Amino acid sequence: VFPVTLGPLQENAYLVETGEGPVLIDPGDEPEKLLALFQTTGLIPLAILLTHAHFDHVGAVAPLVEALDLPVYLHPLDLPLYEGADLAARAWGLAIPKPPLPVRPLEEGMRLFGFQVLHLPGHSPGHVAFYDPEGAQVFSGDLLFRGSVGRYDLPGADPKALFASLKRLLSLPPETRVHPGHGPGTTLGLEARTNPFL
Ligand SMILES: [Fe+3]
Ligand SMILES: [Fe+3]
Repeated sequence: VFPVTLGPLQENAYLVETGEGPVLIDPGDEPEKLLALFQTTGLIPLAILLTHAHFDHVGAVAPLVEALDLPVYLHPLDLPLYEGADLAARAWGLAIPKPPLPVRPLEEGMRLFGFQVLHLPGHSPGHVAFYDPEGAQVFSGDLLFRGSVGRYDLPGADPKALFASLKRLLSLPPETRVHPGHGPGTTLGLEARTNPFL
């Protein structure tokens, strides 16, 4: 697990090692920091996985793809966002290289790279979580934070959605390690009793 923090908004990209080996979750920005991270790691990612298509999570995809021809997995419901992520970036006074097409569709119940894909909308229409039971953990993007939860006013978000989606998450192993797209890690158990959103 190569937690690594990219981009002006400090998002949390992850290199994970599975049975089928290395994958990269949410290459947010700073390819070089990412490309150079591989220089040393030795582990090159067999595929880029996206929890959602928000610009702060997909800003490095273009570069990485044009350098290692990795396929890009994303839930189809986020395509529209994904395709418009670069303009979204400019709403923050920032800028990303428009994410490349095509992409391979993610899907509820789908198994890949040891992970078990859960569709958990709310923060966005195509937001998913990557559950690693062999890892005892979960890469849940902007869904769950240490003491907070994903925004629900960004275009495409929905509180009621985010809420049913969270309740789902919070019914897995309390001891499950949360790997969020921003800030310190945590656990479903910890958040259950501490988070002001629960
Ligand atoms: Fe987000
Ligand atoms: Fe984010």
